[PDB]
Amino acid sequence: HWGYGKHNGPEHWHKDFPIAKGERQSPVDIDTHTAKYDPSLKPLSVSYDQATSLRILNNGHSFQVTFDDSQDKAVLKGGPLDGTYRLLQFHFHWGSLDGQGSEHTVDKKKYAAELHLVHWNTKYGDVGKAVQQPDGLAVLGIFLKVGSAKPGLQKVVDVLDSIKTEGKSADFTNFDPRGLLPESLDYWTYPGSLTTPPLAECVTWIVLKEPISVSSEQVLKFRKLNFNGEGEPEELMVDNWRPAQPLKNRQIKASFK
Ligand SMILES: CC(=O)OC[C@H]1O[C@@H](S(=O)(=O)NCCCCCOS(N)(=O)=O)[C@H](OC(C)=O)[C@H](OC(C)=O)[C@@H]1OC(C)=O
Ligand SMILES: [Zn+2]
Repeated sequence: HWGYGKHNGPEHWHKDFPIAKGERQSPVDIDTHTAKYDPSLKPLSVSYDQATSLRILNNGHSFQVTFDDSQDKAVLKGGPLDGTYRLLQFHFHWGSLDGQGSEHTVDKKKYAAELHLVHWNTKYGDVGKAVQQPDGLAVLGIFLKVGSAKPGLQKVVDVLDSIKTEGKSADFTNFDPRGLLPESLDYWTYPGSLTTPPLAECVTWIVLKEPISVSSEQVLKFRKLNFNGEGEPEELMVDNWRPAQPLKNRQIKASFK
């Protein structure tokens, strides 16, 4: 089915997922001069001290680290959110070249990659129910630029050789997602959607202003993954990003001045 190639990529998705042309699709371009400071936004509360990572997995469209979300162990609160959102997984989107790869853009600037920390609203009980709700998910988005290495990313990078192809996974315990966060929690926020099918319009996006820097050797290691399963022709998992979607009847709010 859907993918990121010429014949099954983002321009094709609306045929199977008509919400792709909906009113609150993600990602978007963040026009920094049009985003309005909202002094009523609360500071984000990122509570990751008890996070329990489980597995790392190549799912054919990205690579993800999954966590135990059967208790309130790693939760996102505050900011624009009401209630408690549990961390389910994080994954990345990246490019074939350093000048592209992010899904959100900032004043039309593309970053080399973008990290998504995916959380779901505990009042809906499970993630399958949350994805059917307008406020079911909160995704924390962090941009990646190429420069110095990010030490907290290295333990991820070092196991990617063991999940090269679609359907491979590995034990990934005791990983601390706090090592992937930039210093500042200043953020932009809007109502949006999943950026992969089914593109459900269930996401409060929280996109951090400050990117993290990763090294060229770290991102090169992303680009060695494969979309295909083993035994199928090899096609490099690169450019697994959806481009910016029309903003339509939405305002992006900034938590900073
Ligand atoms: C390919 C497709 O159409 O859906 C792919 C999977 O989607 C995930 S999802 O709707 O929960 N998406 C996974 C989490 C999205 C995180 C947000 O991503 S981003 N890039 O916007 O941070 C769904 O899982 C849930 C809980 O709804 C699907 O449903 C099931 C029953 O597993 C679906 O799996 C299948 C076989 O359809
Ligand atoms: Zn994503």
